[PDB]
Amino acid sequence: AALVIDNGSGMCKAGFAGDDAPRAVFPSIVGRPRHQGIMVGMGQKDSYVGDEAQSKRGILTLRYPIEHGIVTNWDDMEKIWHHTFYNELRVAPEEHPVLLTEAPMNPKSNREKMTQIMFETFNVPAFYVSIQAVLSLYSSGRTTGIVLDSGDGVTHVVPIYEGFSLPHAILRIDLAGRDLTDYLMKILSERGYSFSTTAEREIVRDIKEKLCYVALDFEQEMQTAAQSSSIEKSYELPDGQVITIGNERFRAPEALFHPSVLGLESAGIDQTTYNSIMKCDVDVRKELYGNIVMSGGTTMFPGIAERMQKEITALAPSSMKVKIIAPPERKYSVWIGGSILASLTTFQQMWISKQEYDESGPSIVHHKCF
Amino acid sequence: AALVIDNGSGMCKAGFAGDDAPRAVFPSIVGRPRHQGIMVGMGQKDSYVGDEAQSKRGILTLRYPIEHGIVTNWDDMEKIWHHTFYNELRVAPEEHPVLLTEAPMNPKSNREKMTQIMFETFNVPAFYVSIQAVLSLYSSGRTTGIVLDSGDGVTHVVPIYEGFSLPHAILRIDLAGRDLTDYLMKILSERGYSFSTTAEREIVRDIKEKLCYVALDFEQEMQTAAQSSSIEKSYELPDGQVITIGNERFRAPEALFHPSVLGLESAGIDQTTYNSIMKCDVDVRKELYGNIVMSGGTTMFPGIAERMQKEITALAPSSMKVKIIAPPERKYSVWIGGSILASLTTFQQMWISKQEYDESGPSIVHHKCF
Amino acid sequence: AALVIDNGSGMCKAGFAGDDAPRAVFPSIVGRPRHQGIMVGMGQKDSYVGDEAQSKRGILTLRYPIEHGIVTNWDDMEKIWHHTFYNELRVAPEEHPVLLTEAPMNPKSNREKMTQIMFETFNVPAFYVSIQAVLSLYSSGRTTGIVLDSGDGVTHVVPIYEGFSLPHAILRIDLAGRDLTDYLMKILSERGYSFSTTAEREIVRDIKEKLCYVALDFEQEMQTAAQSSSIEKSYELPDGQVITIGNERFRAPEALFHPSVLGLESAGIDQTTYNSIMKCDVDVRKELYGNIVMSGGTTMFPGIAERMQKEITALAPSSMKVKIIAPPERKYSVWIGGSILASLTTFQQMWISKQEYDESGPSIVHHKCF
Amino acid sequence: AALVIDNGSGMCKAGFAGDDAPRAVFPSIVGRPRHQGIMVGMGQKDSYVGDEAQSKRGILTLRYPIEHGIVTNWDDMEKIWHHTFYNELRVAPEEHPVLLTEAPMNPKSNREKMTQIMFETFNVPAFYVSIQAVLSLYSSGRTTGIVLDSGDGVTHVVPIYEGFSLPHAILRIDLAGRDLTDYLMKILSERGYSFSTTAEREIVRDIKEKLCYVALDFEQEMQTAAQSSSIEKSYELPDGQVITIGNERFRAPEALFHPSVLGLESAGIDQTTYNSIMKCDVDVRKELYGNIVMSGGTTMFPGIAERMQKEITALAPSSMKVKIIAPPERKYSVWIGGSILASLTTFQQMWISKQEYDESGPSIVHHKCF
Amino acid sequence: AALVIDNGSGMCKAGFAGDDAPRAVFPSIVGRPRHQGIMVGMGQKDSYVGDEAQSKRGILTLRYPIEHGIVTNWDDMEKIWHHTFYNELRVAPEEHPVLLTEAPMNPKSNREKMTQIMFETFNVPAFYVSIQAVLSLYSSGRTTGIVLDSGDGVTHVVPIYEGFSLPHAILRIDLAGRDLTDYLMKILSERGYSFSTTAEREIVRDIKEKLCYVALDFEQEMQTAAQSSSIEKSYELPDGQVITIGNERFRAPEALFHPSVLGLESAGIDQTTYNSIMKCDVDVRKELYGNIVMSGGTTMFPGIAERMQKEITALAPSSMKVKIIAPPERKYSVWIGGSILASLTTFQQMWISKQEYDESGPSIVHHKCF
Ligand SMILES: Nc1ncnc2c1ncn2[C@@H]1O[C@H](COP(=O)(O)OP(=O)(O)O)[C@@H](O)[C@H]1O
Ligand SMILES: Nc1ncnc2c1ncn2[C@@H]1O[C@H](COP(=O)(O)OP(=O)(O)O)[C@@H](O)[C@H]1O
Ligand SMILES: Nc1ncnc2c1ncn2[C@@H]1O[C@H](COP(=O)(O)OP(=O)(O)O)[C@@H](O)[C@H]1O
Ligand SMILES: Nc1ncnc2c1ncn2[C@@H]1O[C@H](COP(=O)(O)OP(=O)(O)O)[C@@H](O)[C@H]1O
Ligand SMILES: Nc1ncnc2c1ncn2[C@@H]1O[C@H](COP(=O)(O)OP(=O)(O)O)[C@@H](O)[C@H]1O
Ligand SMILES: [Mg+2]
Ligand SMILES: [Mg+2]
Ligand SMILES: [Mg+2]
Ligand SMILES: [Mg+2]
Ligand SMILES: [Mg+2]
Repeated sequence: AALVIDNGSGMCKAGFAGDDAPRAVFPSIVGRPRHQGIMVGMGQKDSYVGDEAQSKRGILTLRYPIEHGIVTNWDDMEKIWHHTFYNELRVAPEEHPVLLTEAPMNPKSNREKMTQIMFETFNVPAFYVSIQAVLSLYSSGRTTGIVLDSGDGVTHVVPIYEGFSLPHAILRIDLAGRDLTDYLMKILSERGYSFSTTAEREIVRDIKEKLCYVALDFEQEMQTAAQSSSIEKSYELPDGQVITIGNERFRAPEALFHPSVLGLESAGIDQTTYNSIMKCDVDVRKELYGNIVMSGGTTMFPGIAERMQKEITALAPSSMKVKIIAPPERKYSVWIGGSILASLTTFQQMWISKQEYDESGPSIVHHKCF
Repeated sequence: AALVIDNGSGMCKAGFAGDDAPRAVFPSIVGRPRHQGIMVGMGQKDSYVGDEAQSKRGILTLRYPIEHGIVTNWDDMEKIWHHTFYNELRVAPEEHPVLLTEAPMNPKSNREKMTQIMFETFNVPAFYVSIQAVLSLYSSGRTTGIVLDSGDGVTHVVPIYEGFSLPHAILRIDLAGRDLTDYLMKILSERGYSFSTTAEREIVRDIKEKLCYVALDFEQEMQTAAQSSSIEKSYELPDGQVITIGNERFRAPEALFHPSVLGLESAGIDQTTYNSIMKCDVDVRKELYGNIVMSGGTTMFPGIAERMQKEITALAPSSMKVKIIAPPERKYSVWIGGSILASLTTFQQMWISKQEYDESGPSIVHHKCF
Repeated sequence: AALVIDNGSGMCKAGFAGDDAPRAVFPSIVGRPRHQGIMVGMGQKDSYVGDEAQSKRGILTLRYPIEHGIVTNWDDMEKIWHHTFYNELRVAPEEHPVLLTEAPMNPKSNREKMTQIMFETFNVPAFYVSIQAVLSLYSSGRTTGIVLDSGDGVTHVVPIYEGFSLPHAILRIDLAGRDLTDYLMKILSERGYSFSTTAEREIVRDIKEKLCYVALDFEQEMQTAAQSSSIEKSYELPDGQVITIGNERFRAPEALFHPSVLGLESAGIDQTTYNSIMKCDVDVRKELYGNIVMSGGTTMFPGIAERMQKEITALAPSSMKVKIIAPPERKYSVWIGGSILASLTTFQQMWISKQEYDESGPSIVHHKCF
Repeated sequence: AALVIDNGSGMCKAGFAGDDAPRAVFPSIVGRPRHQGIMVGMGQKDSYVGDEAQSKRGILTLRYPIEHGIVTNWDDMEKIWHHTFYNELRVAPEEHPVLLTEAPMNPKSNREKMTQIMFETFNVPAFYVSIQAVLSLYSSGRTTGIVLDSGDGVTHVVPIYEGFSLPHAILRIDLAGRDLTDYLMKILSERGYSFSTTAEREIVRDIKEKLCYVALDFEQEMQTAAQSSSIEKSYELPDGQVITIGNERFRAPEALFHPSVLGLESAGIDQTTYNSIMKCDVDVRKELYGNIVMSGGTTMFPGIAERMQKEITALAPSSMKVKIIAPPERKYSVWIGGSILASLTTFQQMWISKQEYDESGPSIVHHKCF
Repeated sequence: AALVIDNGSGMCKAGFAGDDAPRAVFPSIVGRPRHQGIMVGMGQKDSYVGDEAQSKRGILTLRYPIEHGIVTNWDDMEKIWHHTFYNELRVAPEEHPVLLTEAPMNPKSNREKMTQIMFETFNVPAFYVSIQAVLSLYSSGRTTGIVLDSGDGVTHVVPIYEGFSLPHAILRIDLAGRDLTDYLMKILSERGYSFSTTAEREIVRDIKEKLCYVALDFEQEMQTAAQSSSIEKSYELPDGQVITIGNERFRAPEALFHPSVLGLESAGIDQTTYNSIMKCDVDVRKELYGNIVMSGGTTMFPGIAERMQKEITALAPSSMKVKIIAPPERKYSVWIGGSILASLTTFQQMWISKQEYDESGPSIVHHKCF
């Protein structure tokens, strides 16, 4: 069989080909201790990975090796892969093909270096890399859709029509879960809660996951928060402090629809989606207003689908039906689709073999991968 | 029995001999995908034909293999025939004679190549090809008429008198449905609607079919459109956009009567018809002002017959009666007449047999076919 | 001196009396622009004449004011005369007698109107009009002949015997250069070359002039064209396209001998000539089988004389000699003869003077002119 | 005198009639600040125009009021005109006629609204609007040509023959400088350089202007870029970052010849030009393969002329000469020609006067302007 | 006139609007006696403020009511304001508008409570509060800059561009003068000097002010201190003890550039400044590397500017000029700028009036103040 690794910008997910769910999902982070090892009797490591780092954020600088889908630190990413199969899946990469995923329009050098590492370091027998949105559409089993994939680091919109690309109408924006988390720390300081540190960054991430929700109508929610306290429920920090969060619960997610709050000129997910559809030919807009496929954990916000419906129906022409496809598996939809793709026997001829790499080195990829 | 295929420049029509209506009518188009097959799991074809292409114009370059009655792309025309009987009618061409149709004064090489293909590729047992206008007159069951056949690609006028040709007074003009569609796109851009693409070309075709009508008096209609909005009704594009079309509804069809708007020097259908009649002998002009037979879908414009009446009565001498024969079956009148002709037992001796082709090859046709 | 103007149906030719060759020869055409004058800074005219029109056929409707020897458009013919002397010869018509020419059996009204215009508009001091064939026989200096004059618009046969008319045996047929050109466009479309327009009409005229030749034996030529490619040489259109012309080179001229290809019942030039001779008295047929005088540019076809010889010797009785007089000056033979006639001092008493016109108006001509 | 304003889709150009060069050339853009005015003591404006906006793109949403030659935002266009004469030229529009320019086949409503504004708002005494290509041909002083005008927003091909329009063979495509700039941002992200924002859009425009060149042979250039680094020179962003650009330098301009890279079906400039010429009559194709007139800043790419020569000579028939007229003044060729036209005394009768507007309102224009 | 009070986290500064220098500058501290009043005849107070407290630190718990820019003890802050105008300036707050200052991103509740107190307690007629960095930039009279304001309690970086905020790129860190003082006590204990108490805290503050300097190169200074004694000069405690301070003189200030010594993850002032600039748009980074404005007494360290230059030039791209604006008035630059702002007549419409407060209470401020 083959390995499937999404290389998630925020949470790496890996598992065997043909498996319906990923077996290893963990933060794609590394931890470099801040402090001296004065308890000499303790056995220690120079660095930690994933959950091991998450054990003890208070002593670590957490660093994400992927920023906005770009590998910024190959040294650490190597560890992430190494840990993923040698320690967590406990799999020999030398014995199984592995399929990776990358955001569209990503830097060509990043892809080359990725494959160079994977062949020369982990000595994979075969390799492939694919666009995440494609895979997430595989998971739906659809022929057509426009994939509003919004991972931790990147939100990218890909229209697809019965398996033909529409490369001229891809949209990509940097606005993603990480920017939302930074914004949340920025506003949540409004109440006094500091959260200066990268550890508190990792806590405010959890506050986002658990308490934030998408406002169906921002103004209405603001009004009712100005009048009603029922919105301003509460969360407990690891120290036991109890914090409360009112309008902030939905103000932050609202940024997805009004990025200008962050200073980003690019419009929200809804507007970008509409614009992308418009950039496609009139013929396909018929079907691409249907089959809007949400994907990624950034789409896991409660009420996101409803807001998308509202917005797009307002933007889209009259007499045009909108259908937001919002499966429950959104967090995994990419990995599942990669599993399906790798399982296809027809696809088995697509893998870049160690032979082809030896024939052509890291620049082979552009001739093979989609 | 024998097959009857009109080989329509815009919509191929085929069916069994003796059938009163064609069973397969479809656009004579092929589709070559513009884009990469990134959804590798989708089963796909290198090209599409007819309705299959029409499913998904947004991803295809639509190409008509017949331009102005000339086969410009034998590679695709072969597919059109192949699809017509092997896939749609689901008929063995090896077992049934097939009767084709061609515009008059057409290039001799096109006819030769046509028969060469049909004998050598599809191995038809017997073959014949006839002038479309003749067949359309058969469908009327008349002995005499002047056939103002106006297909998608060609408009050609043939006077016929009790089954004798009048080859000296045939007229042919390139002005046809396709030119009208191009003109419509040209003017309809006046309002902003772009329709640059071959897909939008295929939409504007439908706008023509559904909304355009022939002005009984162009100036009057222009005036009332300048004063009355009741003319400027509306159509819905596949994306759901709603467009409105005023004087353009009848300005475009008017080109049939004033081709100079397109820059073509040749006069309109009415003038050409009159001129052709005049080129016949005085004896037959008596009857050829009667029995004017409209044919082809280009003649399906509402009010066309009335305008023809008006114009010809104005051009024709006094005391001369004009009678525009305008059956409801105009779109099919050629194919129906071919069906009748093939059904005639007397005609069964006219077919060019596989024997005669083997005796004489592709140049046999000139000695046989009318 | 006097002006001599042949008023050629296809190429007007004019010059001074006593001159051995015409000084102005140009197409008898006018050009009415098809299109708007958007380049406002260009100085322009509402219409063009002759070579000025020929400069820019692509923007003009070329119209011949003379059809089959009948002035169909006096408005334009007036321009042709006006241009001829006021602009090209740069001669005052008010100061010089002018001699015109007309086909025999031509409409009496055309002759009346011609002289009415010439006296009332251009105020010529003196006027005469003569039959073209007569003049062409003058140019030969013969006393007897049968003149097979074949201009652009009309072919007319006049037997003449020592200066006595034989009005009972004149033959006239519409078959002429223009009909040949139309036929050539008709057949040459066989290969694909469209030539729909009046401009392409004027190009196909040149194709006729340069490549066509008369078949000594049509069947033999057809056979050898079916076997030999050496016939099918080639011509270059003004756009630079290169066309080839095989049997068409001689098929078209053959129409002169078998007009039935065009549907005209009247027999060919040879048959008509023979018939006319037969309609003369037995006495003169002795000499009229000799002194057959070719004339007009339609007779400029290579090998025409040989074919005439063959045909007439086959039709004519045995022991009868045939002699086709085929000078090199055929294109001009009418005008030259008119020059000679006008130069004759004896003829100076024949001119219709401005005095006689004032005495009797346009109907004087029938009492004077031959 | 009269004002001449090209109303450039990307750079408005204005100056006095009879001037050989425009005095005001500036981006046709407006700037709406993104951020609060916290430095209350600073005197500020609600919006900025042209160079004032360009001073400080980092705080502005740059918006072009003209998209593909269509005024999309009359509110801002009004400012552009207002600034042009009241602030930059410092001219009273109430006292000088002004001549505008518009792309051919443009929406009729846009032209009406344009003149309505100019008469009712700026109270011009006289007005005219003309097709840009015409003017650019004036600047050449030619009688004939085919104008491959390629502005920022629109590329449109107009054949012209001695001042007669050929409206039947105009071609227009949306592919222009702006699309090229978007494509450049799209590909240049290949290296990592983000350029998400409208400000970075305006920087990448400069990268295009300064570093891009047209490949004489795309494949050869690609090969040598794959082998040679000498192509991949470098540019400095305003922040001082230094970027390098290899094959991208010529890949982007190549889109002009292969728009399919952008997904546009319409062929390149060369193909469109050839097709347009072919759509003209055979007569004029002789001269329109000569006198191909380049125009617009999109044509300023180095080596564009050579590529055009190569392509057209390959497409055009043999024995046909091609002559790409490539003056150095291309950026201004429209405005200069408008200056010439307005200077013509003969043209002084063409202006639409405030009187005629009062007589007939905004719909007068269609009866007057070309 | 209006009062200007900076509400300095470490030294409150107050004076009249339009004054070039603050008239009252004093520690923002209160003193609560530790001990019984056994000398009953002495007249005494329950608490002391500012300099009165500083008279007799040995008997007082010094408490700063502002911690890291947050009012932690409203009871004492009220006294600070009360003393400031009723006792030191000897001004009626009921009669003069007062302008306060606050750090950016500060808790919204603190601002509300501030204005509530100032209106309800001191009954100010008018009120405004502004960001300190803005004011400090006013004092420079610049349109653009990035303000590295480092007060006693907070260091906060604000980029400003021609009076538009860049709220997305503000940085704030807790590292300030107070943390430096704590660190100094921590290290200076290395030599034996205890300084446990809040009084000795207030002495070590003076040691910092008088002896510490910023190392241009920490390693070099460490080396030379390891070799040279000339660094280790000396200070006299109030008791007359004489202490010496070597590498400690510059080790402590170095923390500003390497906060990790204190365990703070956030990078130094230089790194934060660079990062903030980077978070601004490329357009403005051109000018924000210039016009770096130092502010606050924490910036008064000798050689700080040089180190900033060095660091930023090393971090900033090549060919980018850096200009550290380091006026001599740094301690007062905020207050002076507030004076200027209040003096502006245009600003007089910005004050929140007692009327508006009565209309809207403490929550008015968010709608008014920047
Ligand atoms: N409950 C949640 N609600 C909203 N966003 C979430 C939630 N859980 C995770 N995310 C966001 O999205 C990421 C996980 O989703 P995923 O789509 O798999 O992207 P990635 O694989 O790049 O992390 C996060 O790390 C976080 O920013
Ligand atoms: N409702 C309609 N009104 C006018 N023209 C039509 C209509 N439907 C089809 N046509 C035109 O004529 C064609 C169909 O008619 P037909 O006479 O069978 O010719 P062909 O077989 O060459 O298409 C078209 O493809 C179109 O140009
Ligand atoms: N080389 C040629 N070969 C055959 N026919 C020609 C040639 N040149 C001209 N003609 C034909 O005859 C005309 C010129 O000859 P001409 O006898 O003077 O008659 P007209 O004066 O009526 O034109 C033409 O315009 C053309 O139809
Ligand atoms: N050096 C250059 N090379 C290529 N294209 C350019 C250059 N300078 C400007 N352009 C392009 O063309 C425009 C300027 O040329 P112009 O023909 O006057 O059209 P417009 O007036 O509509 O801007 C641009 O704004 C840009 O897209
Ligand atoms: N000479 C000095 N060198 C370095 N820091 C100083 C000096 N004097 C005062 N400071 C520091 O900064 C403060 C005074 O500066 P200021 O910028 O006005 O901030 P604040 O108003 O919050 O005190 C102090 O109380 C102290 O931490
Ligand atoms: Mg993922
Ligand atoms: Mg048909
Ligand atoms: Mg003649
Ligand atoms: Mg321009
Ligand atoms: Mg301060």
